[PDB]
Amino acid sequence: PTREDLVATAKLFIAKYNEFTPESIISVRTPNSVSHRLFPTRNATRNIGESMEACANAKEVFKSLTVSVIDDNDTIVDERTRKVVFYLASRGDTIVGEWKSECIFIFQMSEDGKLVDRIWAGFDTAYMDEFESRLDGITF
Amino acid sequence: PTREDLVATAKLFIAKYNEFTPESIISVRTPNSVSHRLFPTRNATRNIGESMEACANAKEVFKSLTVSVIDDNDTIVDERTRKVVFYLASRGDTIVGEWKSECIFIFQMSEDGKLVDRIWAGFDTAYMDEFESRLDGITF
Ligand SMILES: COC(=O)[C@@]1(C)OC(=O)[C@H]2[C@](C)(C1=O)C(C)=C[C@H]1[C@]3(C)CCC(=O)C(C)(C)[C@H]3C(=O)[C@@H](O)[C@]21C
Ligand SMILES: COC(=O)[C@@]1(C)OC(=O)[C@H]2[C@](C)(C1=O)C(C)=C[C@H]1[C@]3(C)CCC(=O)C(C)(C)[C@H]3C(=O)[C@@H](O)[C@]21C
Ligand SMILES: [Ca+2]
Ligand SMILES: [Ca+2]
Ligand SMILES: [Ca+2]
Repeated sequence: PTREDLVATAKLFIAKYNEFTPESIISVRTPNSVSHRLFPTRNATRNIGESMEACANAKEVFKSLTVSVIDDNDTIVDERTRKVVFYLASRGDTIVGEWKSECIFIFQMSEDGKLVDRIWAGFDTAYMDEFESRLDGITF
Repeated sequence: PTREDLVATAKLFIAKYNEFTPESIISVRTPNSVSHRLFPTRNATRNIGESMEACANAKEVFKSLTVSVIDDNDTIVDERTRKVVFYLASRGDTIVGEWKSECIFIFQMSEDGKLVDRIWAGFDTAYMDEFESRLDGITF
C-alpha cells in the first residue's frame, strides 16, 4: 500500500464521516475496527456496534457535521505502520447553535490499505465541556 | 535520515525535556524552531526565547515534571516529511497538587535529521483548564 493509497482511504473515511449516518461512519472500517479517543478526560473506546449507536445519538444534537483537512502539507503518513494523521477543522450545526473546533485523527489501515482498521481521535476537551454546558442550558 | 535516526532525535528531545531547564528544553531544537500548541482553546506559538521563558515560568509552579513515551508501538514516523509522533504520559508535582495527564507530541526534524525544527503539542485542554483553575485560586 503506497503513501497515496493510505491517504486516499483516510480521505474516503472523512467523506463518509461527513455524510454522518450510522452506516456511513462505519462504511470504511474493518469489522473488528475500534475507535479510541485520546486524552484521559473524555476517554472512550468504540467498536462497530458502539460507534453506530454513538452516531445515532450524536445526530439528535448535530444537525450537520463537516470535518476537513486544514492543510494537506501537514498530513503525516507512515508507510510501515500504515498510519495517516490529519489535523482537521470541525464545523457543526447543532440544536444549541454553531459547533466550531479542531481535532487530530490518526488512522491505521488494513493490510491491503482499503479499510480503516483503527482510529485514534484527539478532540479539544475544554471545548467539549463548553459545548456540553451549552446543551445543559436548553431552556423552554 | 533513516526512520531510526528520526526517532533517536525525538527520544533525545524527550531526554533533555525531562531535565526541565531552559537550557535543556532548547538543546535539541534548531534556533528558528517554533513550538505550536494544538486546539483553539489553547492555541499558542513559541520561539526559543518564548519557550525558555515558559519553562522558567513553569518551574515556578512545577516542583517536578517527567514525560515518557508510553509504548514505542504507538510511534508514527514519516520519513518523507521527517516527522515523528509520540503519545506521552506526563507526571509531575506542583504547588497546587499533582499533575497527571497525557499528550501527543509531533516533531518535524531538520534536513539532516539531527535536530527538532518544529513542534506541535496536543494537550488535554479540559485538564489544563482544571489545573489553571487550581492556580487561579491561590489565596494564602
Ligand atoms: C472518531 O470517531 C468516533 O469517535 C466515533 C466512532 O464515535 C463517536 O462518538 C463520534 C462518532 C460517532 C464516531 O465516528 C462520530 C461520527 C462523530 C463524533 C463527533 C460528533 C464529531 C465532531 C466532534 O468533534 C465531536 C467531538 C463533537 C464528536 C463526538 O462527540 C464524537 O463522540 C462522535 C459522536
Ligand atoms: C515541546 O515543548 C513545548 O511545548 C514547549 C516548547 O512549549 C510549551 O508550551 C511547553 C514548554 C515550555 C515547552 O518546552 C515546556 C517546557 C513545558 C510545557 C508544560 C509545562 C509541560 C507539562 C504540561 O503538560 C503542560 C501542559 C502544563 C505544559 C505546558 O503548559 C506547555 O505549554 C509547556 C509550558
Ligand atoms: Ca513568572
Ligand atoms: Ca518550586
Ligand atoms: Ca488564569
